Amino acid sequence: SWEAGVILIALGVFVLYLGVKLLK
Amino acid sequence: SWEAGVILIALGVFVLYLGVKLL
Repeated sequence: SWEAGVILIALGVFVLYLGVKLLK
Repeated sequence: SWEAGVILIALGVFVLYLGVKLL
């Protein structure tokens, strides 16, 4: 269960990045 | 809009927590 945490973490970071990007 | 980015930020925080818990 290593890859699953990394995948989900990357996904969350990405969605957070989009959220911050919309603040433009 | 702004609310959409704020919502996405909340989504990312939640998904990130699930990811960290999964380690």
